[PDB]
This record gives sequence, structure tokens and C-alpha cells, in this order.
Amino acid sequence: SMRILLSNDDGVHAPGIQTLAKALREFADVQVVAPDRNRSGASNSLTLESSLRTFTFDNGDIAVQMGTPTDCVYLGVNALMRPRPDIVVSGINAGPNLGDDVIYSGTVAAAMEGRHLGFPALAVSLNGYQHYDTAAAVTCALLRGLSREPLRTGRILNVNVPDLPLAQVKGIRVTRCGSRHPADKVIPQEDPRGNTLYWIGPPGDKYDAGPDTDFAAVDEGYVSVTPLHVDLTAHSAHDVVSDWLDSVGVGTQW
Amino acid sequence: SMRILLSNDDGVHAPGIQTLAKALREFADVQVVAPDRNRSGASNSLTLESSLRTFTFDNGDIAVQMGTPTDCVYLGVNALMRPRPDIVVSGINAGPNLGDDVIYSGTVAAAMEGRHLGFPALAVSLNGYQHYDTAAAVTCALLRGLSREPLRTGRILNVNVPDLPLAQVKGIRVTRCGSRHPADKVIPQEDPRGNTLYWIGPPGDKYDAGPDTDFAAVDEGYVSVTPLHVDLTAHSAHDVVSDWLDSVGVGTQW
Ligand SMILES: [Mg+2]
Ligand SMILES: [Mg+2]
Repeated sequence: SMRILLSNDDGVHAPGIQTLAKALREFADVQVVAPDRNRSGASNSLTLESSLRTFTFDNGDIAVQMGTPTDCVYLGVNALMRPRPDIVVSGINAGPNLGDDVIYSGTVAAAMEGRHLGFPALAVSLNGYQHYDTAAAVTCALLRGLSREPLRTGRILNVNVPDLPLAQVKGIRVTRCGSRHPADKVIPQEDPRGNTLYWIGPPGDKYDAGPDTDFAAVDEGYVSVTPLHVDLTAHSAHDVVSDWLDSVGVGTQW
Repeated sequence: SMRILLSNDDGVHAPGIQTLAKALREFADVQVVAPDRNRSGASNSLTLESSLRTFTFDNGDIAVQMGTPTDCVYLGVNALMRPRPDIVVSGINAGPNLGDDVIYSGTVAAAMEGRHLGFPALAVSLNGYQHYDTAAAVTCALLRGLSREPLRTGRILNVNVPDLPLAQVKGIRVTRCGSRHPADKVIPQEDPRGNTLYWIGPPGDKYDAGPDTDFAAVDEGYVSVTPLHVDLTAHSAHDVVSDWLDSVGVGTQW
């Protein structure tokens, strides 16, 4: 019987995470360890300068004080949940995590943090705010599915679900991350004393959102499943960087 | 003429950034934009629900008040530094960023924000903190030559410098990222009121530290340079996931 570490990114009381927990407690033992306040825009952010305070609740749900999504699952796996989870699922998130985004996503990061357990970790995001209903069903399918048969390759599955009633989601689709044009907008806004403060503001237009992409999938009406890894090496850049090095003679006398 | 945007993640006052600033500033035009405090572990996190305030010191360095490394370089290239920088150098970090430490590193995050400039972003990490001089020599050497001859491919370089006297470092190796075992340590500490607080342990043991890894290079006394990209998609796992979805009948009814 599956042991589930359920975290998320929107906080221990987000409709997203609570819904998923009810659905999952139907066939698995779930233990929630989530951050205490919506703070999305954390990435694989990790509290290193300070220790972490824990708070447990009425049920058994833990919230990490000021804790980051990676904070949560990390504490969850090596201290807080015992016996250890078999999987971590990163609880239904209010809003997409597609393309370039994924690198900055706290919800993707919680999943990435469970890349080492018996089962692949699931990140789950709704594109919108209404049909949490649907994302739960999708996750359960994915989960019963792992339980009859283990997946031999891919330790992070990044799922996004369209904001449509289950009956209208056309299927699911294995995808690749898309990309936007480089973001560059900064919105200045000035404080009552004259000084300029800056907002980061909105991401670039969609660049590669062709047929193979997670963007196209969701746009079409499919669950989009992207397998993620954690090796950022640009392997094909290799010889070029080496020729360069030799060409200009850094690291060499000759 | 070479306009450098100089960030780091240990904070604008760290000896790694300051020593780098000084070395660059005698053949290059430099602007420091960095966090106001030690922000190690910050990964790609960014401030989205708040505006950011800056502070300028008399030497012109700029700090982003509660800014993340990412916050800093985004604001650096797009608002703060005029005219735009030619390059982003992410200041000499105290401690290595090797293997999968990369997904958590604020140092590399700062460079990832440099992705779209003329020259490739440089992330520079020292494996200790005796010899910042050493990392400086390297970075300066990387930067010249870069300005003698462009790098035809690869937008982000993850540079790790052994913690030795320059004379003792054997050379340079273009490398690939290694990987660690799961981390499992959670160092507990009691509150003065008796409550268990949790500190996040260290990075796990080197696991893949093979012949051509970033680990191997540093341990043997070489500078490691790794080309990095931002695509999280595990492409080679595509068909396996696709066969698994079909084998389990999720997203098809037959
Ligand atoms: Mg969120
Ligand atoms: Mg640091």
C-alpha cells in the first residue's frame, strides 16, 4: 500500500493540495508536509542560512515555517515522514508550469526533490483554477498506474492538466518543454518619497510552442506529461568549448 | 570596452565578489549588482509578488534589497545597467558547485539569467576559500581571449577552480556534471524553549565521479569548465514514458 509524500507550492491550505489529499487517502497512506504560505517563485530554493520550524495540525499535516517546497520534501524524506515515503507528489498547483517556467517552479522543484525514491515523482499543475476535480483524477490514474507497474526510466514526471471537466480532456501526451523569447520588461513604480522600485513582470512571448511541446498539448486539450531530469550539462557544446580553450590558450602554455 | 555585469550569491560584500571586481576592473568596465546578504541555496528563485528596492554604495556597487541572485541579474541587464552589459559573471563563490548542486546554486542561477547576451555567462566557484586569487586569474584569463575570439557555442559556463596556489593548479578540463547519492542528513537543534528545529545537512557523497566528470577534474587539481543549458526535459526517456502510459492504459480507453 503506497506511502505518499504530498507537498506543494501554494501552501498547506491551498485548495489544490487538500483536494489531492482527499483523493489520495482513498487508496494510499498520505502524509502532507507543505510550506505555510503561498510562496510560488521559489525554485529549487533551499533554506541554508537558518534552521526550520515545524508545525503539525488537527489531522497530521505538517507545515514548514517559512519553508520552501524543496525544504518540505527534504525534511519530509529524511526526518519528518517515517517510515519513509515510496513517492513524492507535488500537490495540484493553481496555474501552469510549462516551458521555461519549469526551471523557476517551486512545485516542479518539490517533485525534483523526490527523484531518488522507489517511484517517479509527480509534479501536477492545473492550467487555471476551477476543475481541481480533473487534475485529481489524472493523478490517481497515473498513481494506480505506477502501482501495477513500475516505470523503468525517468525520475521526474511533470504533469499539466487543462482547466476543463474530465469528460472534455481529449487524452494525454508525452511532451518536451517549450521556450519563450527572453523576458525583458521591468515595471518601475515609485514610493511616496520619490525612489523607484522595480517589478519583474511578464515573461516573453512563446518561442518554440510547436507540435512536440508541453504548450501545444495543453493548448490542444491534453494532459501533458514531461519527463524531467537534473543534468544541466549541454553535452553537445563540449568539443567546441575545448577547441575554443586551446584556440585562445587558457589552461595551457601552448 | 567590455561591459561586465557582476553578480554573485554570497552577497555584494563577500570576499569572492570584491576580489573579482578588483581584478576585472583594470581591463574591463564593471557593474556590481548583487544580493545584500548571503543568499546561498537560492537556486533560480525570484521575487514576483513584491517590487524590489536597490541600494547604491559610493564605489557604485549596487545591492538589491532582499533580492535573489536571479532578481539581481534580471534587474541588472534589463533596467539597472545602462548601456546593457556584454556579459554576466557570477562572482567568485565560496565553495564548489559541482554535479547536481547546479540545480540549487544561486551562483549558476545568476549566470543562467545571462543566457541571452553577446558572450556566454560565466559562473565561477572556488573549491574552498583560501585562494580567491586563483579563481580570479582563471576568470580574467577566460574573459580575455573570450574578447579576443568569441565562443561559437554554449551560453553558460560552469567554472570550478581548485582551492590551490595558481602555480599548483595543473590545467583546465572541459567536463560534464557528475552526480551525488541522495542527501539524508538532517541536523537537529533545540530552541531555547526546547523545540526541535531542523538544519539541512550537507550534499551527499560523490556517486558518478567518473573519468570525465566535473568532480574528477577538481579532485585531480584541474579547473573544470562545464557548458550548461536550461532545458530540463529528459529527451532520451521519451519513448519509455510513452510506452508506460499505453502499457497501463492511462489516457486511452482500450
Ligand atoms: Mg503556485
Ligand atoms: Mg554561496
